[PDB]
Amino acid sequence: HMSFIKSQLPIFLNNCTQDSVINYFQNSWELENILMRSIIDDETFYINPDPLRNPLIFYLGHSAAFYINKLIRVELLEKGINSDYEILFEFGDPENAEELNINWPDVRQVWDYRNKAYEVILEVIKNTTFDLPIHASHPLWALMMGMEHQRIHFETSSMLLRQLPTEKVEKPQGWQYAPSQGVPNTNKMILVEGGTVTLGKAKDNPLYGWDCEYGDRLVKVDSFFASQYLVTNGEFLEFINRKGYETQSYWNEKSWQWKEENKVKNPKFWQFNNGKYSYRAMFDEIPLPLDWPVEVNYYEAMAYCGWKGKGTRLMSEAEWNLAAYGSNYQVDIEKVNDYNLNLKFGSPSPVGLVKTAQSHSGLWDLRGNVWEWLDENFHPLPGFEPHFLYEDNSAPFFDNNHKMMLGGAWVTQGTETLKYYRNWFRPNFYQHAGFRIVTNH
Ligand SMILES: CN(C)[C@@H](Cc1c[nH]cn1)C(=O)O
Ligand SMILES: [Cl-]
Ligand SMILES: [Fe+3]
Ligand code: NA
Repeated sequence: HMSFIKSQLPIFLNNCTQDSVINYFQNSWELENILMRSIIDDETFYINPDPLRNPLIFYLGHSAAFYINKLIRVELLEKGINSDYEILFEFGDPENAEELNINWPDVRQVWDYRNKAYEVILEVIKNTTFDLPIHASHPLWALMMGMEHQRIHFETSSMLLRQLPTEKVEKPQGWQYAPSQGVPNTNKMILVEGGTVTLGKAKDNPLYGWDCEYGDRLVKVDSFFASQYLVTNGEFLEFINRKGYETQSYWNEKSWQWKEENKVKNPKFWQFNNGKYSYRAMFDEIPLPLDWPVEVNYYEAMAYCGWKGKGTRLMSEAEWNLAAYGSNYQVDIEKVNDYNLNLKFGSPSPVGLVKTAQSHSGLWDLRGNVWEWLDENFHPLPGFEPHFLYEDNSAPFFDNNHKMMLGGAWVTQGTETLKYYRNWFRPNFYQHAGFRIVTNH
């Protein structure tokens, strides 16, 4: 599996020494540099490959600016590097390309700002006492935030690069896709015994987390059936061949309108040619990996559920937590090595290939491989409180227009690989995300 490109595991707040944080910081930055350096021509930075997101030049400077602004806010920095850039590269969620649709700086100028910002932050780390443990009311929380924010944008930007033509990107040395064993095994429904789970994260938990992660909610989860694997490309191919995209009964009025307006006939990263479907990995087009989890948005996942019928649905946040972590929990960061997470592979993996990736529930790849959609409107947990460093992180998206996803993907790094991270997206948006199907009986 992908070894030459290595991502350092997250660190508990009680072990965030200066040395370890220096290493984690350097790894966070170098990884984004590798991805950004995969764009061959600088003119390509002014393309917005995703019609719902900004140009790539924005994301070149966004992670660096975020560091500086948060450090300034906690007064670990007395001044920034470029106030204009710190404004331009700050504001990052439209429902249409029209809504989404400024004079951007040159590519060299943004790289220069990145380089200056890196050295500035490194000096802050080398000249600040790391009095253990770090915590939410500690100024260094701003640094923890920036490093996790940079790693999140490694993922979001990977999606942008995937939407660029293959001829405009260059695969980094060591990038390695998972294998394909061909046709997938049978996807059996597994009974997940009912139980009670506690959602949320305590304020004194020794791990960095975003505001929406914190709170406390007990939820009694009734037993339910779930597919042992995420729905595979092969399984979704059947849905297509049975006219899944052409039968309104499987969709709803909102989802059908999306599909028609975007003239969708297949998942975003499939392409039909010569009687066969090709599939777009990060940097190359390859024969469709039939045993990999299918990558779809929420509308498409629900259309598949509609074709399956019989009340087929998606899990709730509580249902996923029960299946993944049970009713018990002390996080063991080393367990991230047991799942397709943290760049073990540079791609999705065949369901069940990572033999260490079966949860005690019997379900495979609940953690890792690809994010999995949930029928759960993004919402606060009892006890939620915005953090002064980033009050608009999650609160504006408690609007019943965002569905959640959990577990992490092959590209996911940092604290986002662990139990408490809560993810969300508009249901039409594409990520490294798939789904599994659920029935109550
Ligand atoms: C979690 N996710 C929906 C955010 C993560 C993020 C990026 N920058 C700030 N928050 C986004 O992609 O907008
Ligand atoms: Cl764990
Ligand atoms: Fe951001
Ligand atoms: Na998953």
